[PDB]
Amino acid sequence: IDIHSFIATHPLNLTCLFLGDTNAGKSTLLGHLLYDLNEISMSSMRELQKKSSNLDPSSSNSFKVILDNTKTERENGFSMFKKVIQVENDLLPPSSTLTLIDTPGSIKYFNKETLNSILTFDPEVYVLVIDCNYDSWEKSLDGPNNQIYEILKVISYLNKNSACKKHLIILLNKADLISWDKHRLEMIQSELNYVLKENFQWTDAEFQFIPCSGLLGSNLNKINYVPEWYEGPTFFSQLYLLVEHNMNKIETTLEEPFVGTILQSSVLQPIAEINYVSLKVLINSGYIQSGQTIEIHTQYEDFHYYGIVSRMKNSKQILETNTKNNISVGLNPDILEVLVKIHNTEDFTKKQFHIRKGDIIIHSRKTNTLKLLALRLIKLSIQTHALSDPVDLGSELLLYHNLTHNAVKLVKILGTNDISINPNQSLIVEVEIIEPDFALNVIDSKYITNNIVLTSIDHKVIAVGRIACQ
Ligand SMILES: Nc1nc2c(ncn2[C@@H]2O[C@H](COP(=O)(O)OP(=O)(O)O)[C@@H](O)[C@H]2O)c(=O)[nH]1
Ligand SMILES: [Mg+2]
Repeated sequence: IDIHSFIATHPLNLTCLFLGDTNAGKSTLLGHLLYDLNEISMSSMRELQKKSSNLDPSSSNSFKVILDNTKTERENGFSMFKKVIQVENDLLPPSSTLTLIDTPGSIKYFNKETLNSILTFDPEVYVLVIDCNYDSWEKSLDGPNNQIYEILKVISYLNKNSACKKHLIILLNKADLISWDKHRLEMIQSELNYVLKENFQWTDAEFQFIPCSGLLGSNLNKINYVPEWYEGPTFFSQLYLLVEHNMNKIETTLEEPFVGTILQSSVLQPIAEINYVSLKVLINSGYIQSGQTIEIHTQYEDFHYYGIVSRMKNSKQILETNTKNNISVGLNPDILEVLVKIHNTEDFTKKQFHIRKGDIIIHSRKTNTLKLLALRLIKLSIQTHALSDPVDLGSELLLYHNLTHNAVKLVKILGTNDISINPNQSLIVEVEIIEPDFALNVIDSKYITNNIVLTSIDHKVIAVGRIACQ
């Protein structure tokens, strides 16, 4: 196989991450978009609807149940886990893929997954979904620490001074509940536009507003109606352009060292002298091909495993896909099932694998080698902005990095004798892991971002930054 040629025939991907409070209409809208993009067969729908007969009458609808596909989510009536859907069809630009990602707005689960989804997937586009119904909009803006502002406190400040520019779509959803109240939609747009510009430093070219109804599908593409006074674009038309302009992008895949994030892990049973581990892997950079030797580094201090890639398949997705056929090569940013073969050195019943979410996988460096750090004392290059109360030294914080979030202690504010972090500062800071026998896996490379977010124990954003390896 050419290998070099496989990278060429690979379609260029755009990732869209959906964010917003619970009941914003995210799951409904995203499922509806998938239907409009002909990713759901009428038969598939009705089979979903034949199951939905349970819900007549009910609050739920036919579109959200597409994404809320776990039994616990259907019973609870809201999303709990992030859903990743990769779309590739004739409605998109040729040689491209559109990755859509649903996230939970329910705060308990928002804190568990949504913040990490931003760091892990590193999306080109954010989609903020807002319920514009009467009273709902007003109730969702209590103080400077409301959930919507918390979202903006992250995505507004990630990768400042970056070459590639930011892209934000604000969806003014449930427009039908207000009958497209022109004065009200104008108000909400006015208010957000101000806060985005004045407080979060967004520029006109970096964001736009789109009123819509995910349930009715109004203004998603191409009483459902778009008022005569609306001159703006549809949601999908804008996604289409973003994908198109993302085509003209530099691909350094060949120069990139292979790095993967383990999203899920399962050891095949019964265990034996040689064991086989099934991994759901998000490729962060470079490329992986079956047969290659690899290293699996765990969150547990040290404790790395050597193995070989036995086979690779497409990840089990919400949309109907082929999980039977093997894949020759895995390329950034696709997600693959990876079966890893691992020889145990000693007794195999005493020693057992401790592979978990957030663990990483790289190509083998067994004897320009890839630099890898296992850090308990972590140096952070951060920048603060609006801050209610300064953060004094010795404070307990939560360090979000890639897929993991760990409690840390603030131990040193470098460059100054100050004993507290203050508003609007660019600081260098050291934090120390609290959890015993735990170490943060950090890859030192020009190709890896290592973005972080510091929050309080109450999950309120304090700062954004990067791991300072040097
Ligand atoms: N009237 C109206 N209701 C909606 C719309 N989108 C969602 N909903 C309702 O909002 C509730 C929660 O929607 P959901 O898709 O789960 O939003 P999520 O919680 O943010 O993921 C559901 O019971 C829907 O009936 C819309 O465009 N119009
Ligand atoms: Mg949802």
